[PDB]
Amino acid sequence: GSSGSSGGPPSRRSENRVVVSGLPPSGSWQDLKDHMREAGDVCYADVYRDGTGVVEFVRKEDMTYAVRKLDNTKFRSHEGETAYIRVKVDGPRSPSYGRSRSSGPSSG
Repeated sequence: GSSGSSGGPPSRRSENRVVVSGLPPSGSWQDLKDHMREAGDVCYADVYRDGTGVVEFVRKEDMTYAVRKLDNTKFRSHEGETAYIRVKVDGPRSPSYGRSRSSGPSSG
């Protein structure tokens, strides 16, 4: 247990939700989801008016794959506008660790 904080978003008990960034001002969920399909099948789609979005792949397989192949690619909206978007597995970013006290024994 590397500590944790809750009390806001419902995100819990899940494990197939990725975050989308770099979305165009005309890009809509309806379209965004059409781009995540490449991975497999979409279960949930939603975009915000901040160039960001979120997709939930019914099969974790499609998720891990999307973040590999469908990550940092040029996404095109139904309007014909293109824009590079980034995809990643929702959750804690960057690895965690610590010690508090310097560790340096004699022998190895």
